[PDB]
Amino acid sequence: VLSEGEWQLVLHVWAKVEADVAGHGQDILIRLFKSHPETLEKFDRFKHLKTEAEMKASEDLKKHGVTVLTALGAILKKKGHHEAELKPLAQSHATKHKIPIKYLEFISEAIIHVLHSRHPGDFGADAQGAMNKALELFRKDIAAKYKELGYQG
Ligand code: HEM
Repeated sequence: VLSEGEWQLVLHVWAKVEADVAGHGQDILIRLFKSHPETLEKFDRFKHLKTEAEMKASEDLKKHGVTVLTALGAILKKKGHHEAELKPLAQSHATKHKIPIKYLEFISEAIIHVLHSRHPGDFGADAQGAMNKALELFRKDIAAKYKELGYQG
């Protein structure tokens, strides 16, 4: 469970992200795909992209980055009271998109890295640890739903 002070660190940096949701979403998905190419293969929508320049030029990838970060921002702003938001996300990601929990760890690392690059003054070690806790809580709660449905592994 995050403390109130931890949540404030998380949402303080997240308010900075929302100034350029689309740029963040591009950086995050590109980092994910580059660092963990098995993740790109899960997207029929994106798997034609073979270079970082092609990824950066894709408007559809930029659009999806906004979809992803909007859903995550809505979860973070619930400060842990996010059951209604995780149900459908866990259901689609386990049963339709077939995304292992480990890949959620990978995108969590990408999010932390890009927040660090873009917001160093609001993403010192305290805020990095708090965002890591928030993303762990996200993964923990999604993993419990995957387990329910027979997909935790
Ligand atoms: C912070 C973590 C994530 C969030 C908040 C998120 C959010 C979303 C949302 C809101 C959608 C559209 C609605 C839906 O299908 O549920 C979506 C679609 C999808 N997501 Fe995620 N996602 C996350 C992580 C991942 C990861 C790590 C992968 C793959 C490695 C992935 C793969 C997909 C795929 C394949 C789709 C469908 C894309 C399409 O063809 O339109 N997601 N995601």
